[PDB]
Amino acid sequence: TLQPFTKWTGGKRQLLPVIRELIPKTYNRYFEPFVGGGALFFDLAPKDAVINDFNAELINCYQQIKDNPQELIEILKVHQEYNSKEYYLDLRSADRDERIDMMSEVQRAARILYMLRVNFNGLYRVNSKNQFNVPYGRYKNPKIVDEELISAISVYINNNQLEIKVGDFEKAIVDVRTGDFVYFDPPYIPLFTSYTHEGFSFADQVRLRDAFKRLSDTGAYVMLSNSSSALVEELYKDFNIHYVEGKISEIIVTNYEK
Ligand SMILES: C[S@@+](CC[C@H](N)C(=O)[O-])C[C@H]1O[C@@H](n2cnc3c(N)ncnc32)[C@H](O)[C@@H]1O
Ligand SMILES: [Hg+2]
Repeated sequence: TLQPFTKWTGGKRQLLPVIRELIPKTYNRYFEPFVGGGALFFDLAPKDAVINDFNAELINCYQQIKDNPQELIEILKVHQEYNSKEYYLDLRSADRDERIDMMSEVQRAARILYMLRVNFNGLYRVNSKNQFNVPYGRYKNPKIVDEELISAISVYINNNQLEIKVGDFEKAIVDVRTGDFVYFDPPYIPLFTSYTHEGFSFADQVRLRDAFKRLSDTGAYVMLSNSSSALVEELYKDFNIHYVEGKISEIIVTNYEK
């Protein structure tokens, strides 16, 4: 049935079996503050939820699937027919010459979705000027539009209760009440040593932990994914730390034992 409409860095599809076995048995509303591709969100298909991400282009994708599914599919079908390296390169440069400012939100959504489907590794990346800088891919699937899926996600969103937010995670959890369930999947701590990053800092990791604690002290179930780093071990030392994969690939923290 439902699943992510796009590939995304840190996507949790493969981890679903483990997560499904650790989610609380009963809860109220659902929250996913670093939504990304939404693997869990779409797997749960909550009737009342709250999703958020700092990346504005990604959220626009969610908003347009909800609001203009038909037009989105039409445009995607056009990109599909004219697909070529040359085509890709000219559409990509739109964010370097003000054309991007003249494009509608739905047109912008179609542009990014198309690019991710045909570029190198389906990677989302921009340069210091916020311009997309990923090259064209090789031997990719010529089928890049999934019509029924988009239509389905749209129907679902429009028939339920969903709050779509853009901005910092902290702002997206203000309405948390006792019994709600929140799943956090922030950018992982790199494997003390200072580190370069895309945006989330260790200082932020601290802030996040503080927020985790606050929510726990209020009566909500919280889940958090991160790397198997010692810092992670020290940080949530007061909680139920789960280890995943022998060589231990990653960690999942909970404020409970169901
Ligand atoms: C690790 S990925 C989420 C992956 C998602 N679990 C999956 O299933 O597709 C982390 C997300 O955090 C978002 N993010 C980064 N900094 C943030 C911040 N300060 N507040 C909220 N979201 C943030 C990133 O844009 C990225 O989408
Ligand atoms: Hg996107």
